[PDB]
Amino acid sequence: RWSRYIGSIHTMGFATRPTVKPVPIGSRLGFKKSSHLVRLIDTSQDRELGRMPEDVARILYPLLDYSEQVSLEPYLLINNGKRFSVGDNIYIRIDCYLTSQAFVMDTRQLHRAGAIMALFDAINIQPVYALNINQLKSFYRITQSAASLQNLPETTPDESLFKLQLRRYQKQSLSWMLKREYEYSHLSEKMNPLWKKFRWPSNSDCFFYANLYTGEFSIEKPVIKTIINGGILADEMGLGKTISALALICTASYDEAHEKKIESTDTYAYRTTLIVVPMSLLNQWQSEFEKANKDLKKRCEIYYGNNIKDLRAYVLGPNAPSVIITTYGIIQSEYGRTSTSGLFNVVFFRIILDEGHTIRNRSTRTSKAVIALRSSRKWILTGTPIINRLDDLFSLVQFLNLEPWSHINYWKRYVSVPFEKGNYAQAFDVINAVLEPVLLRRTKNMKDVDGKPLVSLPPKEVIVEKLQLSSSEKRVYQSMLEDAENSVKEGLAKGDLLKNYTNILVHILRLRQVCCHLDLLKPKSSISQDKLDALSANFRDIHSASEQLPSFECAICTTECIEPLSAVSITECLHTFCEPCLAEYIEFQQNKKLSINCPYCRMPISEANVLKLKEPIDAERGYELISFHSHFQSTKIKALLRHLKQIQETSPGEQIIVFSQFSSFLDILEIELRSHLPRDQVIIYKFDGRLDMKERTRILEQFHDKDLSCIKLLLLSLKTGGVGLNLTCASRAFMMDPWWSPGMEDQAIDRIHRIGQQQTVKVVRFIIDNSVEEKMLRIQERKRMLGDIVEGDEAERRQKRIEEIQMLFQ
Ligand SMILES: [Zn+2]
Ligand SMILES: [Zn+2]
Repeated sequence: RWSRYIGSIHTMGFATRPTVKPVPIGSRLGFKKSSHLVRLIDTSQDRELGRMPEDVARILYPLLDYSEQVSLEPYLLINNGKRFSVGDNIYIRIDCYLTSQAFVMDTRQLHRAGAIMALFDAINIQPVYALNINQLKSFYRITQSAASLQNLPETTPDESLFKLQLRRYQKQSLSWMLKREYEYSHLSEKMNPLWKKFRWPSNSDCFFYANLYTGEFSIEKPVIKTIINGGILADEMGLGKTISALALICTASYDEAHEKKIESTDTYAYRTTLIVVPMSLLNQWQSEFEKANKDLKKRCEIYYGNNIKDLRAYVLGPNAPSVIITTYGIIQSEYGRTSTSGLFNVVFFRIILDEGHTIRNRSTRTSKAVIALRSSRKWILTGTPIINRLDDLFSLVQFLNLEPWSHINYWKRYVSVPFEKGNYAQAFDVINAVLEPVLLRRTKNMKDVDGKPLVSLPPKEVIVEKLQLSSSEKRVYQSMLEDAENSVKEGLAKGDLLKNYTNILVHILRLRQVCCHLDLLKPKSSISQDKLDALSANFRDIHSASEQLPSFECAICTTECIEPLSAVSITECLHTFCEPCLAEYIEFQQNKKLSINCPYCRMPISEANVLKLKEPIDAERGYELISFHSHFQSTKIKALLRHLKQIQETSPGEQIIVFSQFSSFLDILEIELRSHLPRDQVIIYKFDGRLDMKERTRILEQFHDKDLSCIKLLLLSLKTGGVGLNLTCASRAFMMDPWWSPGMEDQAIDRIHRIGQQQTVKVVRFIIDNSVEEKMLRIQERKRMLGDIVEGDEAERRQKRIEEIQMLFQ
């Protein structure tokens, strides 16, 4: 037991009891505990004296609970000589002491730190020295503004296990990841801002250290910090985000400190690294591993669809794999049904969360599932740790289990509340203090030591993606090609090919339209994917699981149980029928031209809106409603959706432009894209052109509006280009069709990129293989050699036309 003075507080007190006897000057008064009311009591008379004001009772009342910790010794000050009448002022000099019981249930611990922190403020002792896009960029401007992060050592793995060449920055991130996991064996060679340093008074060592966030005190300077294996690797996409992480697993693939521990002589998978990855990147991580791993001894395997029967025994067995990749939807699925096969009865050696910002909503089952995973070392690969809210970082901290910020009460007290009340400058300093030793963020805009940017960003990158038509599209393209080949034989047999020059371009145009979509020549459903998910949810809620088997009544034949389940025909209004019974009704109602109504509720059920169950039934999700009649999508629209369904998880907030010369094609695109994509994650904008000037600028207004919770699409005509339209905010473009002149397509692409931007424009050109579109590219390559400009209007003009007509069929 020791004691030491720390400070004094002067305060007037209102008298409570009318003491008549004179009160000594240096009276050793005391504080008794019981809007708040604290009591004054003379130590020798054992009688109450007065009450303290509200602004002082709030400081003293919670400090009395920690008498062993903080002792308050009040002394009397002024001796007017008169008895304390009802209301006379009592002048006190409160002396404060910090006992060794303070020096070295979250609400119990926070109430103590808050009470002591309030005392230090009154003592006045100081140490020795939803989000908007504008508020979010101010956050990055600090958390990415580390003090010269360009001097991190470059660690190189031996090229017997890693067959890729790491960049300058990729070699640095590998060394930092090895340092975060305390893997010194693969490194050459080679405080706590939250803990501040106070000073001792000298009126009644010369320093002492304290952390007023947790209320902890220490004699010496405690440098103990960061008892965490791993961290968060934030980076702009393309800084070797995934490639660097694979370099870590190939460098250290198992717990080396544990193999010797068990060989010296269980639910520890001391050799397996779990990589939770979105399904859109499920096979890419498998591919990126094989493309990078050279050591055949360590193998990776995808865990999807319950392919591995017993995962618990397999991952701690004699030949467990070094990497296991699985979907968040697998973690979320097995977490709900209490699946005890694996993933929750083993402590994996390492866990890596690619695009880990998908657990930002801590209240969803997917987030609760990821935090429930046990591992020795944890990692978070995320290009955007914050999406739309500040507490999105909390789940990233709660996953890493960073004490005491993993506790929600510490976060809401020191981060959420000070931010939500305008004092954002402090909450940013608390966040930046706990994530500084854990997170490492770099930028393609950052410059190196030599004087070059980390990544040379070209203005654009155009890529031609060749597609092959469907089985039905080739027959239409062939039928239109046969008639196109005949109109050439007609004019050529008449002595002059150009006698059908207008008639041939019509057949060529119809060939161009077939490649885009077949509906551009002259039973389509009217239910989007968002509605099918809503109808499936309503359907599973109606026919809920119980003791007995599922039964489905037919509203026509009154059959209590329809068999088989594939013969179940479900209307737009979620009413069950026998598939033959419903078809007989529609055929009878169509042969007499009577409008179709539901035989159960008499509602306008459209024939294309008839639904059926998915065959087979996923036991983890239940019944799924798909269109009874099969829907068709053009090969290019099928390819575009395949790109967009990946950029959705590849990069949030990305604005994309879709080009097409056919105005009707853009109309079909909007209908198909909005139908097959979720509305809360993909926003589609179209440029009709005929709309008023204010609405067209209002569309571009909402399009430029950056939003990391969705991706935005702009469907404008290639014909008009983007003349007078600001398109700088776009990072990706899609050329759904080529044109005769290359200048019109190049000009539209060049209206996107502006020098001084942090992202290159990625362009993809969908060209149907061995089609007229592939021929039109060779025409553009001719116009890039000499131009649309031509000499001669007599013979040279006619001769030039003969070449292009032939090139389309060569
Ligand atoms: Zn029936
Ligand atoms: Zn009905």
